[PDB]
Amino acid sequence: SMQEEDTFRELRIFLRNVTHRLAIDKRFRVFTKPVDPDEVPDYVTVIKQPMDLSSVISKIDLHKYLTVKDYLRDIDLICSNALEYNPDRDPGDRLIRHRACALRDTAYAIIKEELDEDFEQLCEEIQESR
Ligand SMILES: Cc1cc2ccnc(N[C@@H]3CCNC[C@H]3OCC3CCCCC3)c2[nH]c1=O
Repeated sequence: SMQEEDTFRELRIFLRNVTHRLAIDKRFRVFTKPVDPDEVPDYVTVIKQPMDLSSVISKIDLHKYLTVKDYLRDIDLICSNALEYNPDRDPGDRLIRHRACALRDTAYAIIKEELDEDFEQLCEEIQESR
């Protein structure tokens, strides 16, 4: 119905706003775009489902997220990919792991403060009837 389409449009507006606020944070610049295969050749072989904030924005616009839970699975993916690909004790690896965890904690914190729980429940109940 039109009311269900209104609900998903509001969701999309909310998710774009959250993603924009992550994307403009200097700490998270490394997660804003896909990894360049020329700079990092083995990334594509090691990381089976790459994810980045530009991809997330594309998925919002393609209507791929019908709940905030689905959205947070891709934010979690951005984080777990970074922890998987950069596991070493070296400062570079430790810096990106720290930023990846900050990205994840920041996304969850914005959602905790600004997502109405009854709005998320509505989205879930529409998706389960789809
Ligand atoms: C998403 C992503 C990008 C990336 C770019 C370059 N290098 C990476 N990994 C390196 C592996 C070897 N140890 C050093 C690592 O680079 C740490 C840098 C990454 C850019 C931000 C400052 C620290 C990359 N790994 C990735 O997961």
